[PDB]
Amino acid sequence: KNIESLFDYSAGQFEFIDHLLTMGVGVHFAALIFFLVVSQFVAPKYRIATALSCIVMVSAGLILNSQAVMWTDAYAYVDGSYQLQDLTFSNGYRYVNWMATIPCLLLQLLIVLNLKGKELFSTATWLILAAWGMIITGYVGQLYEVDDIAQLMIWGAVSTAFFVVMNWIVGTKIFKNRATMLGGTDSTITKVFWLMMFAWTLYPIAYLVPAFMNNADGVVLRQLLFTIADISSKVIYGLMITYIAIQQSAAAGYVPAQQALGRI
Ligand SMILES: *C\C=C(C)/C=C/C=C(C)/C=C/C1=C(C)CCCC1(C)C
Ligand SMILES: CCCCCCCC/C=C\CCCCCCCC(=O)O
Ligand SMILES: CCCCCCCC/C=C\CCCCCCCC(=O)O
Ligand SMILES: [Cl-]
Ligand SMILES: [Cl-]
Repeated sequence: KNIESLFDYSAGQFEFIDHLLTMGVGVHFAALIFFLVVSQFVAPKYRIATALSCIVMVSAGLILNSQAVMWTDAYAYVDGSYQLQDLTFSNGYRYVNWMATIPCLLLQLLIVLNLKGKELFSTATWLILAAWGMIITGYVGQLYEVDDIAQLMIWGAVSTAFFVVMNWIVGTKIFKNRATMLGGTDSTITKVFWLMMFAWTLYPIAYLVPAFMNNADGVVLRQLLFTIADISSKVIYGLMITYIAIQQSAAAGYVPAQQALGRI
């Protein structure tokens, strides 16, 4: 039912997909390490934001690692191309982890926006359920990518629905609590949000490849966009949130934070 299952890949598309996935594993487990290291440069009041990008890097990596092995498991060169075997490839696990990495990405944003008390857990919930409502409805849509573009669209429509509302929440929070930000970081955070806007919007694009390019080069397209989307929303976004967590820590009087940026 995945459109990946429909085609016999030329040797260069397979190998391209495989490297897409493997290099994805590489970069997540690599920022993973960096985040760990700079965790000591963040004050106790902001340390969970870097800690959450580590869960994302390992969540993202192990899923990408799962998919890479699964890629090569499912396919064998037969008779001039890579042909599906008795195992199948699927994007489904991308989704489930998005069920999981997205809450982490929001809490860390909400964290560096300086939300204490019932504000942050109340906003955290509405954003997860909206986000979760986006992912779940997108999943059921992508169950029909082969069999019913009709449903892929309407489920796609419901999902994007959720995307708009959830993005509306985030930005309202950014602009208000921007005030409370230390270190020139009020500026940076608004750039955090444009980054996510773009990054996140490549995923819908990647979900409509079946209706405008049901062919094997569409497979690779989709995997390319996912790879870019994942690097932007996960890795690069994490570094920016890392950047803001330390800058405030130093403004607040975390000596190990001033030390770190004072070295540069
Ligand atoms: C790992 C982090 C992120 C932010 C991946 C997020 C995925 C989206 C923002 C995708 C939204 C989609 C839409 C809006 C519609 C079709 C189903 C999707 C979930 C792909
Ligand atoms: C084994 C996978 C094949 C690809 C090799 C991967 C090489 C990794 C290169 C750098 C990691 C990308 C993230 C940049 C480093 C984050 C630290 C920083 O610049 O602040
Ligand atoms: C900032 C996110 C960047 C993520 C890195 C993705 C790297 C892709 C590299 C360039 C793609 C151009 C190579 C052309 C692919 C050949 C397609 C084919 O074999 O049919
Ligand atoms: Cl603190
Ligand atoms: Cl993930």
